[PDB]
Amino acid sequence: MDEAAKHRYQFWDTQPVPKLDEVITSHGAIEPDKDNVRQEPYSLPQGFMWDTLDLSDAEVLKELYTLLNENYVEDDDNMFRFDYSPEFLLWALRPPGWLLQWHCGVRVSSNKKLVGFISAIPANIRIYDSVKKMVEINFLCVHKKLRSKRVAPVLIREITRRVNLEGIFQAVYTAGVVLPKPIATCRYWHRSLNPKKLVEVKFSHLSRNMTLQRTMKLYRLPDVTKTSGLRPMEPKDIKSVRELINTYLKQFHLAPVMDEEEVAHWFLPREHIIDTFVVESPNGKLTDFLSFYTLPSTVMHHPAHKSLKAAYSFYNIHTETPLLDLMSDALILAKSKGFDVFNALDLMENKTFLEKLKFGIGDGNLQYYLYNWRCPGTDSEKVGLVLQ
Ligand SMILES: CCCCCCCCCCCCCC(=O)CSCCNC(=O)CCNC(=O)[C@H](O)C(C)(C)COP(=O)(O)OP(=O)(O)OC[C@H]1O[C@@H](n2cnc3c(N)ncnc32)[C@H](O)[C@@H]1OP(=O)(O)O
Ligand SMILES: [Mg+2]
Repeated sequence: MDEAAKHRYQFWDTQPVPKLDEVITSHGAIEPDKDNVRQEPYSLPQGFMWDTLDLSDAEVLKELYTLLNENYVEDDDNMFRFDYSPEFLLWALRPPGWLLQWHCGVRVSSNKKLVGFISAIPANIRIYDSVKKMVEINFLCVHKKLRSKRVAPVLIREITRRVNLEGIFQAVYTAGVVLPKPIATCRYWHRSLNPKKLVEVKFSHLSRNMTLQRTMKLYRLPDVTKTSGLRPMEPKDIKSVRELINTYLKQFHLAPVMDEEEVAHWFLPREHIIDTFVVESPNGKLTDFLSFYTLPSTVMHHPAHKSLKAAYSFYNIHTETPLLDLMSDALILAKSKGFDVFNALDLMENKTFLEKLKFGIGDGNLQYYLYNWRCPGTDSEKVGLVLQ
């Protein structure tokens, strides 16, 4: 509530990362690669065990789903919780280069109840002039009952171990809370697509005084998209999408570098997981693409609705079409698919449209972090990486 004090990074102090608020003017690995690496798993509190989850096993996925449905990311006010679908999880956790030893679970020794999880997946990552093989870390989760018993540092050490085994010594990760040390701090913005449901669910916030009718009328969108050539992406586009994305991403201080197998993984439309629309220039050649992913949230304690449907801006590449025109079509497309809210961070060039497409700013930050790499902290606008 009010209770301002000062934190000691019991776990994070010990780790290869910069001290919170050291001034960094250098570029490089905080420590060199471990040429000899620990081969035995870290010790768990008694009653608990390591499991490598096989998500191909329908019952295991279902357990993982239920763990996260019930114990994953919640907002400040705790009226909302991420409801990552089982298939969304299959998409996010099994890109090209994925290894199963990187799907790390914690289970109750006796009744086998899944109570912990952390995941890693491979990616080539460009920090300023250095493109490094890293992993992206996601889905850290400890069961509500098990909170505050130092289990999160066990999973983090353990995943640090199984990744190090494989010759990776750098990683990237985001979190909504401050740790040592943010490269950058982004802010979520939200765009009402359906302001009535947003109001009844209490997600917004009618700006007193404002009628409902006037709100609905402000966020009014057309029913049909504007850009000539605009259509879903199909397999034949894979090659041109790659080229377009690796070129566009050059301008940003942080960005992945993707091959084609990765391009097909991340961008080919999958219903209720990922949408990608390409702009085909008047002949046949591709000049732009917008994309966005599907992530509903559980509305906790409410009578009317139990789920809020959100679109997350992913990567939007513009060469011919202006960006604000692309994003206007992204909004229209999301609206017409029954989403209630379009969400975007203020990274890349997104600041160039947020205010103009009537996004409003939202609570809390998203910090971006690197593991075992020092570099100065750049602005949101210079961040060209997006994680699920
Ligand atoms: C080269 C490969 C490298 C691989 C790994 C690289 C790094 C990967 C790092 C992972 C990146 C994940 C990316 C990602 O998944 C995206 S951010 C999503 C994180 N998950 C959630 O918010 C789920 C809801 N919360 C929880 O489940 C728990 O509260 C968690 C699991 C967060 C901690 O459960 P707990 O019961 O509340 O905590 P204790 O067991 O008592 O442990 C407390 C220690 O945990 C530190 N902590 C708290 N939140 C953290 C966070 N979000 N990152 C890192 N550390 C975090 C905390 O500062 C303290 O350390 P300190 O004493 O030093 O201050
Ligand atoms: Mg704990």
